[PDB]
Amino acid sequence: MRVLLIHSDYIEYEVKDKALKNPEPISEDMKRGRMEEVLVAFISVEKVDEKNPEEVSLKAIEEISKVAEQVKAENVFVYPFAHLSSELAKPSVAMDILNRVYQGLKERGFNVGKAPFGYYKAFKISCKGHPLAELSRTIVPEEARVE
Amino acid sequence: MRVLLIHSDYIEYEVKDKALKNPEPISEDMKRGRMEEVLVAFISVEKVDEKNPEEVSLKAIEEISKVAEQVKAENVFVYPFAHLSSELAKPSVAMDILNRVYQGLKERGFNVGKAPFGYYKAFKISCKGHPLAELSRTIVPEE
Ligand SMILES: Nc1ncnc2c1ncn2[C@@H]1O[C@H](CO)[C@@H](NC(=O)[C@@H](N)CO)[C@H]1O
Ligand SMILES: Nc1ncnc2c1ncn2[C@@H]1O[C@H](CO)[C@@H](NC(=O)[C@@H](N)CO)[C@H]1O
Repeated sequence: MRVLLIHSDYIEYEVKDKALKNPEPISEDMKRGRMEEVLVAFISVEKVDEKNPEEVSLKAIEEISKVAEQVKAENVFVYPFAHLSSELAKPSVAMDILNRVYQGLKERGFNVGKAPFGYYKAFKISCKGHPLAELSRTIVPEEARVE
Repeated sequence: MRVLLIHSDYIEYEVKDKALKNPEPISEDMKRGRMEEVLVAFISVEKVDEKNPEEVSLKAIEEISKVAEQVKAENVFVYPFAHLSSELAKPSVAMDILNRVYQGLKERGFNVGKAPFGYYKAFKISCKGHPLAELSRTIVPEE
């Protein structure tokens, strides 16, 4: 999994065309969204992640939480972004992992937002530009799955 | 080299603290800048690129210019973005390579901008959201 962390003043998105023949169904309310004073987590689910989906999600929740604490962000935005990697995991698995992370983050008590999976989206972001406002993490499975 | 191309309505940046002890010297005018209707090329130069700087540069110039043609973008902005890779090249080489890519695009007749190298920078961007508005490319030399 590849993760690009951007501490921003805001993040806005607007769903455009479907990128997958059949993407995650959503309502009018989800077409667009906006968060402020937020740590934006652009995430690319890689093939390897298919090995131990649960392991990776936990790892990412941990890594993402740590940066949030460091930069002191109470808001985190999970953003499906399939361009941080060129070895992508299949959609079904990707959407699942992305959901766990999101869920795991709310479990940590952060205010969390997200963009819908499987669409091309327009977006506007404003990175603060501090030493810690731009970070990356590569998280891969290191254990066998048990299911 | 890891390249992330974002066709945008605009791009804005403002140089903040230094990220290197010896960053690209700049003036006040360069401290900040803005381009509109532009293909932004976020680039992280990798250690492997060090093997053949010229080669990587050429391929990047052809890939970028190609996507520039596809989205009909006349403006291109070269934006140093280390965090696209975890195996970054030596600064001196990254700098030279970025300049090669800058000049190479400039040569093709595009209006090219280039953000300063070696600093932490705040920025604002607006991605159009079209099918080809977000693309990535990995470009390494032929070993
Ligand atoms: N491995 C993966 N990691 C993260 N996201 C993935 C994915 N595979 C599919 N997607 C989702 O499908 C859209 C088109 O690939 C993806 N959309 C995007 O990456 C938008 N930024 C395009 O504008 C995303 O919603
Ligand atoms: N291999 C490399 N590829 C691209 N850029 C590189 C580099 N090595 C050094 N830099 C420059 O130094 C700043 C801190 O690493 C980098 N700054 C940045 O990546 C900003 N986006 C931080 O806000 C960049 O200017």
